[PDB]
Amino acid sequence: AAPKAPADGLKMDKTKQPVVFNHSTHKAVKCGDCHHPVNGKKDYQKCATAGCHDNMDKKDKSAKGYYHAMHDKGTKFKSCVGCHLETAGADAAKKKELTGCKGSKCHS
Ligand code: HEC
Ligand code: HEC
Ligand code: HEC
Ligand code: HEC
Repeated sequence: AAPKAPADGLKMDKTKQPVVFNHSTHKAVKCGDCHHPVNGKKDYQKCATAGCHDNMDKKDKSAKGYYHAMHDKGTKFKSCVGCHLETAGADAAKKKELTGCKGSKCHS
């Protein structure tokens, strides 16, 4: 069938700063804006699959840079932090919760 959203509490732990991803709080976002087209087909593999966002150099800005794909603005698909910046706006509490580098819902 079509793929279904997994349960909440999925740990992204390619790095030393792992982050929990909950589908239940992202239902306002289409599946394909994250599980984005690759060669025109939505791809539901893990983001850091080899040949995907598998460069663990957090300084890399190419599409393969994992850090880059999770944190930067101006990306072809919204990143976690990019979309959250737009969502938080001028609301300082939401900026901390959604975009803070520490003491946020991504990074404790
Ligand atoms: C403020 C601008 C932030 C700073 C600085 C960093 N983060 Fe994040 N972050 C997010 C994800 C999805 C990951 C990957 C989790 C995993 O698979 O382990 C990370 C990872 C990091 C790391 C580790 C990089 C390395 O390779 O060691 C650093 C240094 C880091 N981040 C700093 C997600 C999020 C997120 C959710 C929306 C927010 C608000 C932030 N990150 C914020 C920052
Ligand atoms: C971005 C905000 C997303 C939206 C919208 C949806 N998903 Fe998602 N999903 C996302 C992440 C960051 C993760 C973890 C990937 C990681 O690399 O571990 C996932 C994972 C899943 C999975 C499991 C994939 C795997 O481990 O094999 C699937 C099947 C899944 N997601 C499905 C899916 C559906 C069908 C969506 C729409 C209803 C959907 N996702 C939305 C990020 C995001
Ligand atoms: C491999 C099959 C992939 C998987 C699984 C995911 N991504 Fe991806 N991503 C991939 C390619 C080949 C590219 C470039 C496509 C092209 O048109 O240039 C991207 C692009 C991104 C971007 C934009 C990066 C930029 O503009 O520099 C982001 C933000 C991104 N991808 C995020 C993302 C996430 C969150 C994923 C897991 C849910 C994910 N991608 C999977 C290849 C692959
Ligand atoms: C927009 C296109 C989004 C993308 C890409 C990602 N997120 Fe998100 N997120 C978004 C919304 C609209 C909301 C709700 C905001 C509110 O005020 O609560 C969120 C929420 C979060 C949260 C907090 C809720 C929770 O699940 O505990 C976290 C921790 C979260 N989002 C993480 C996250 C990650 C790790 C992403 C990239 C893989 C990601 N978000 C993408 C919208 C959007």
